[PDB]
Amino acid sequence: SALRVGTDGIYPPHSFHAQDGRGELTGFDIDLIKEVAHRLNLKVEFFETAVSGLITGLDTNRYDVLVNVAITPERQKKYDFSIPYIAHRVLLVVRSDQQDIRSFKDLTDKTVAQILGTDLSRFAKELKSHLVFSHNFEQSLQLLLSKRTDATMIPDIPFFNFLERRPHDGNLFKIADRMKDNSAVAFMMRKGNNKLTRSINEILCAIHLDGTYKKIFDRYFDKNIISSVPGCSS
Amino acid sequence: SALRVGTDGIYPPHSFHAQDGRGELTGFDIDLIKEVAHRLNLKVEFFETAVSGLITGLDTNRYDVLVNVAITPERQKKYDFSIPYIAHRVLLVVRSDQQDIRSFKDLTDKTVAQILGTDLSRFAKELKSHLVFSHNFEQSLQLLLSKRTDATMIPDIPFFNFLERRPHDGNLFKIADRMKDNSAVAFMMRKGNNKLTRSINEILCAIHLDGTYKKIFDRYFDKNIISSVPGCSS
Ligand SMILES: O=c1[nH]c2ccccc2n1C1CCN(CCCC(c2ccc(F)cc2)c2ccc(F)cc2)CC1
Ligand SMILES: O=c1[nH]c2ccccc2n1C1CCN(CCCC(c2ccc(F)cc2)c2ccc(F)cc2)CC1
Repeated sequence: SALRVGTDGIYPPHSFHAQDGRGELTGFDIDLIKEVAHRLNLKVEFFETAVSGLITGLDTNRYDVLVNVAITPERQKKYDFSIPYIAHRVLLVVRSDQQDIRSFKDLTDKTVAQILGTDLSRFAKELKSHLVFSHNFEQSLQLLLSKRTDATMIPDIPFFNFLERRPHDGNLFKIADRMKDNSAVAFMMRKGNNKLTRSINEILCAIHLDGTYKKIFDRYFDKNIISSVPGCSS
Repeated sequence: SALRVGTDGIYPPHSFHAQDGRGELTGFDIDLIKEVAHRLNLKVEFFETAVSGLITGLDTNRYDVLVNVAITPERQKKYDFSIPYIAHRVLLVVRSDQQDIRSFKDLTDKTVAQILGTDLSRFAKELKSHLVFSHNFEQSLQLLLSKRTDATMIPDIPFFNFLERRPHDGNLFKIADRMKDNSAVAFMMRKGNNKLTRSINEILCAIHLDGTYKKIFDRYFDKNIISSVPGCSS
């Protein structure tokens, strides 16, 4: 009788460990679901797995929520999302020196860092890019920096997180494209968790209504740069 | 076998009638659910009632969807919302001449136009305001203009709609307060329509992904002034 939350804890600021990776699990999503869990009156047990096994871990019932999941028609068929609680916009980031990559269409025939088992990996593959698989967003970016790849497609959130922690690197990159729309991020439960979904929804609304959402989002993102979703009424 | 959508058709640009109130039902929400309906492969039958009976009409099974419903904890207990498809921010509007209404707390002991049977009506009443009940947002505004009331709390959407249709009337007001957050607006179905909800959700995602949402929202609101929700991925 706890909320079994899957993550991979190497993705600041969503889900990372304090004290330079050595301490307790922390992050925007983590504090949120933990916050969610407390009001729902439930202990939380985490399970850190690699992203490539994340959804697996949910089909295979080894936990009940995933966090930081982009809403997708594909997933919306097979799963239940909570209400969106944050949004990302997907950037095509390159080295500032970069020349010929001006849109996603241009990723064909260039070398790209994407995280194996992610839609952006499947995208980069579709475009007939040359994939170099990273184990999270820090490495995706470090690979771009190390000339090992020419580009990566990464959300705004991790990528501006990176410009914070490592600010001298905030000049060594550039955004050469973003997606037309931004994308909703929601918790993801197996289909049928109808009951648990709505509770999450109610508590998220409470968390919005009483200032909590604002404290939590404020602890992690720059309000001028990352997009929140709408709040609740009453 | 059709999607029974309740509305009140005197609320531009959400749900109004073409040709100055003489023609077919039209509006942002209306086109959307109609659009939703077509993809879900369903005719749509409308039912115009007054706002005060709207939720009644849904408890009483005389229709299956309400549109332009603000999410609230209260309603989220008793109903199913779709994913949010737009947001409003609630303005405290007064005559430009006004001086002493600087916040919601200041509505106590002044005379307010709100629409009977609405949360904002219940708000104005709680604050110990002096209520003068309007039929819709146009009259609530016209009552403010006619000195019959000192203020109204109204969403941004209707109120900027009004400044559009009637630009000669659009300098004679001012915003003396808005709420902390903006609020999510969603379709509202009876509890249990679990299946229909998710479908609406899938189609809303499709409607986002392929530019539809953008055409529809563009026909009705100013993108710089009204808030959209986040889009979908893929
Ligand atoms: O549809 C999309 N457009 C995208 C544009 C950019 C990046 C991903 C994008 N996706 C999805 C790609 C795969 N994914 C798997 C779930 C894990 C989720 C997560 C993250 C951290 C955590 F702790 C627990 C669960 C996650 C989110 C972003 C990721 F890059 C990788 C994995 C969800 C998002
Ligand atoms: O939560 C909120 N904040 C508010 C600020 C002002 C007034 C009401 C506000 N309510 C609720 C109050 C009552 N109500 C019942 C249905 C009317 C609904 C509607 C309108 C037109 C239509 F065609 C179908 C259904 C509606 C939705 C948004 C509005 F701005 C006004 C009325 C739902 C929204």
